[PDB]
Amino acid sequence: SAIRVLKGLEGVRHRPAMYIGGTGVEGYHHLFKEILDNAVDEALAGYATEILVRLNEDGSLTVEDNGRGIPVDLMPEEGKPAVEVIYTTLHSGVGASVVNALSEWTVVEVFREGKHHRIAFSRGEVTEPLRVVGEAPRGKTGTRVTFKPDPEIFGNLRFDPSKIRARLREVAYLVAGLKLVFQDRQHGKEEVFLDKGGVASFAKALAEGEDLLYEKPFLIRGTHGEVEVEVGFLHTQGYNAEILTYANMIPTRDGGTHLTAFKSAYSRALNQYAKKAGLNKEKGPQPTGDDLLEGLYAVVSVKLPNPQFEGGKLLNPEAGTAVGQVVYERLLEILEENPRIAKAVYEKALRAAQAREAARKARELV
Amino acid sequence: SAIRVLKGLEGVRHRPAMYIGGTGVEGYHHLFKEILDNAVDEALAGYATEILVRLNEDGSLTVEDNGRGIPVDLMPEEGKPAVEVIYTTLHSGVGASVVNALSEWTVVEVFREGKHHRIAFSRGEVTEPLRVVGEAPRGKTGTRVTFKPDPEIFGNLRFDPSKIRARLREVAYLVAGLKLVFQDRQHGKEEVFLDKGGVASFAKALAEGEDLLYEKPFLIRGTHGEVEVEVGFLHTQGYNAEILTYANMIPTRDGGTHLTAFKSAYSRALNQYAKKAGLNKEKGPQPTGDDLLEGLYAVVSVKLPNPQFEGGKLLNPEAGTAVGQVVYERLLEILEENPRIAKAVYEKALRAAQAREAARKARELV
Repeated sequence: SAIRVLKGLEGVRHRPAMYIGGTGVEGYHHLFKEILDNAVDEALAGYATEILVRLNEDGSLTVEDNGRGIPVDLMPEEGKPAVEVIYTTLHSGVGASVVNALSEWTVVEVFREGKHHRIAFSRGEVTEPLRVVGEAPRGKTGTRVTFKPDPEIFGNLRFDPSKIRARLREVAYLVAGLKLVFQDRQHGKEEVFLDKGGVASFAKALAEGEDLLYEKPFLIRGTHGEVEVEVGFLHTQGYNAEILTYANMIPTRDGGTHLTAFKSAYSRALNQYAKKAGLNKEKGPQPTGDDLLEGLYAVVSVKLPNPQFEGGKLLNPEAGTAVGQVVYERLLEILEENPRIAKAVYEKALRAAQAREAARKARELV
Repeated sequence: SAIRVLKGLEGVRHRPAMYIGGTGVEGYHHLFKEILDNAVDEALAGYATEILVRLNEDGSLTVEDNGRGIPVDLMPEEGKPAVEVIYTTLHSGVGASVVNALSEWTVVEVFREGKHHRIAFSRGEVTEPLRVVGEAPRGKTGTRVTFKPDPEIFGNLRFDPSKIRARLREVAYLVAGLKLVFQDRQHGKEEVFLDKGGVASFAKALAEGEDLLYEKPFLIRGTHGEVEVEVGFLHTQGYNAEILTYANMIPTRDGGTHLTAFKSAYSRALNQYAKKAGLNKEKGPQPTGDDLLEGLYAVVSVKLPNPQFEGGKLLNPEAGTAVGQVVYERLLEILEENPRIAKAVYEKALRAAQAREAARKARELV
């Protein structure tokens, strides 16, 4: 047929690394991350509140949400249900279709409009067309996708529960209040990932083993233009700063305009508060750049429509504007609402400046 | 404001007869029929299975369905929820907005996405903007509209329960299996209108007081092009034919192309069956036009996108084609499946022709 070419799922099978990076352990897990990303988008939309990830006895993986359920409604242009189109077409749901193409089999179940639908595929093709298999409970809506990556592409590879667990933990911190459940039905473990603290609880976890300046982390949230900003932080009693940055749920190891803006707005807000609170001293050493960040453990998580990167690092000057505005404003309020912490944090910055000035004087003695 | 003019609900109040025909008993009840028509369209779409019509103690009327519930989602163009737009704008839900404009007050409640929403209006204007008033039961979806026609427009008029009951009975026959409940909370009666027999049960009710040729009515259903065809019928032992015709749920008293096609297809199908069954005699009087319709009590109900009328009568040559194709085909099958009835029906037609031929001969004797 000419449709196999137009649907380009055969092209996914010939050139899989173009879609999943490779056919080793990482490419195998990108199939998982893609399915999860579709279930997560449903939580971000405000419909799904909990996600199940189940590693089955046969090595297959089930991803399920309690969202709206993939529309089963017949698309007029294609003359096929929306669920079928999304899983069989690259040129129209790209991610879902790549998983279908590269899996020996895929079963898509949809609980929608009081009905339980089921569609099955193998290597990109329909093996069972959409059909009502029964009634869904009165208030039950959602999607249940089960898939088995193709051994003709990946050989003897299998899912790694520690890699699944790491991603679910990250997602539970990036999407505050979303419950993600992991059931390993190959080894027998069952874990829950739920943190209403979000990026603030993530910042505290990043400080594990450290002496905390204060036990409860702070959370900054807000939107400026097309850029959505989320910041979690606390301080340790240490002198290093540790700032993890994310752009659209993926780690940005080389920072960018969101990191630069966070550091500037943070420093500006602390300086402004100290001035207004009378914490700053007239003479002596004044806390500069790094001084104002000592002991800071923070997580900066942004959402942008068209992000620009090298290779990593973020270039969007819009991201720099949005992080700046949201952080400066809310941090001023935090410091004001928690003057004991605010004073402890500024004192730390003052002591770093004092110790450097003391070290400079000791250098004269040589 | 300039919006009152653009929303044209003030224009409805100045010229109500342009929308509801008049400001007497009939115009007052057209407010009811319009709200019901919107709830009925939801049943036709396949979402609502039961409709409640409740005449309240205060003279207000509640219309409720178990459908999808009017979308509460914010329309981007207007920057207002869809429910608000539909009830406040003529130039974009025409019927709903006319009811709002001509009612002293209107309360629109929507059970959707696990939430119970409420919006209130008075004479076209919002008195209470859309707001979540509580949670809806897990599987509860639908719309509840309560309204009180404006005494500043209608004076001392009130709803007539017999007029409400007549419309609900008609709707229960035109929409086979739809349950419509009428609760008169002014007088104390409670009636149910549900008939899975549809237009066939309607045809039998039309024959009340008559001796039936057969007790169980027949139902013909089908679609040809843009025209949907529904026919219910039975025969009496009488010599008159009674054919009620409808186009898009409203009675067509002067018939049209749907009546013409029904009569032609019916006669053709009966003639064709008699030929094939060997019921027709070679010599003697052959049943003609009216002969083939004697004792026929039928209901012909069609659905068209652009119907053409005089003043009543239907002109659409498409309607004539669709009634013709659906009836001829299914009636041939009915006669074949019920040869005892088929033979009784044709015999009746033969006896009418025989009696006329006997009357012609008696005329020679003078």
